[PDB]
Amino acid sequence: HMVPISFVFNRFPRMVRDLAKKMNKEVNFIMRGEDTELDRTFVEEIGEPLLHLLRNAIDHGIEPKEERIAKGKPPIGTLILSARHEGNNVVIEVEDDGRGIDKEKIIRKAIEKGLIDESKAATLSDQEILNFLFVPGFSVGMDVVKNVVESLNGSISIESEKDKGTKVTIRLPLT
Amino acid sequence: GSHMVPISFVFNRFPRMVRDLAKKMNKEVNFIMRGEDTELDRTFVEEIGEPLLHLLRNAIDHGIEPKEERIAKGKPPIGTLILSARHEGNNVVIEVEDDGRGIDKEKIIRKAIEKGLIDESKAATLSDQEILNFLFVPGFSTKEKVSEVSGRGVGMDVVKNVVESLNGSISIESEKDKGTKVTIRLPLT
Ligand SMILES: Nc1ncnc2c1ncn2[C@@H]1O[C@H](COP(=O)(O)OP(=O)(O)CP(=O)(O)O)[C@@H](O)[C@H]1O
Ligand SMILES: Nc1ncnc2c1ncn2[C@@H]1O[C@H](COP(=O)(O)OP(=O)(O)O)[C@@H](O)[C@H]1O
Ligand SMILES: [Mg+2]
Repeated sequence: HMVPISFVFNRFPRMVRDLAKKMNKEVNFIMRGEDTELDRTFVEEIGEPLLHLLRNAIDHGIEPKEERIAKGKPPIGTLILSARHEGNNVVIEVEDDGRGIDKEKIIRKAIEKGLIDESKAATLSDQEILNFLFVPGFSVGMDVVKNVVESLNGSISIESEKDKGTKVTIRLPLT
Repeated sequence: GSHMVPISFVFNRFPRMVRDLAKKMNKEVNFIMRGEDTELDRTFVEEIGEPLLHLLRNAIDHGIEPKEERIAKGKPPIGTLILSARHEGNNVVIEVEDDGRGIDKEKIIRKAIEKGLIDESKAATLSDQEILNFLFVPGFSTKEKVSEVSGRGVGMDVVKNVVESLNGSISIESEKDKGTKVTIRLPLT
């Protein structure tokens, strides 16, 4: 019993538009693969997680116009929400060309939270740093996003580089 | 003085060792060492030798395929094994890379399912890193149980634990039939 992911994606253009206006951000929102089908029981559950990722992109990712110009970047930020099938799973991606997740900030927070000390933090790989955002209570919150995705028997990944932006990938079972 | 030494202090004995293991395992290997002058804490150098040997043996044994197998695959008859060290920020990064058969990801997934760590639906959504990370989970692999029969730690256990005792980190990257790359990051200190 599947339905097009458009049942999830449809309310986003409006919400992204309002969030950007409200945060004085200029964002061009692009949705791809809205016809991609997924279990209808996933529809309600996955909406909240995706909205949070979109909000993070507009809030923490896309920089104010003045800052983007200072970086030699396109004046308007780009936010892409896509869906597609990859074998036996539905792949959903949220990608922005914003400032990227501040990895030093994450390390500092992890240390203060008592999750690691200075010594071990110094050698963490970029991916190991980003994964701290998945720890329950670290942060709503990427930790809750990961938990909900997991409750759907899915998986989540994060990719982010300074000034390039951030891409969050969610994989849900194709059942 | 400074308690620092070029990593060559340990790298130096590998060329001959690799040459030997290569023939003892009946294989032809193109062994490349890079950045042997990279300096790091002497304690790290004295401790990292065991782990590196474990990774090199893994590459020659489980990775690089016999001449006959590589030709059948469409790869050069001789495999390549690269051991390098370099400075990166305030860390020293050591890599062991081969162009062998690669980690059997489907085998890991099937084992994870058999052990009940995940079901078929979840297995289908796992990312490459999540799959490979199972190699660092204690009590996972069956061979781990094999090596432990002799009262000794298995390769991944020894490598991971020795590295962590130095406050270092370790990651594994691998693609189907395209090889394996193990990266170790150690502090400068
Ligand atoms: N470079 C590489 N290429 C392909 N497979 C590799 C590899 N390094 C490790 N592996 C695989 O991962 C599994 C475990 O390696 P690990 O070093 O823990 O155990 P081991 O089976 O080699 C026995 P021991 O380490 O005690 O000799 C291996 O058995 C092999 O299948
Ligand atoms: N798209 C993004 N671009 C830049 N930074 C991000 C992005 N998404 C998340 N972050 C960073 O990761 C940290 C956590 O995100 P999250 O767990 O969602 O928490 P929150 O909105 O409550 O701070 C954030 O505090 C922010 O610094
Ligand atoms: Mg081994």
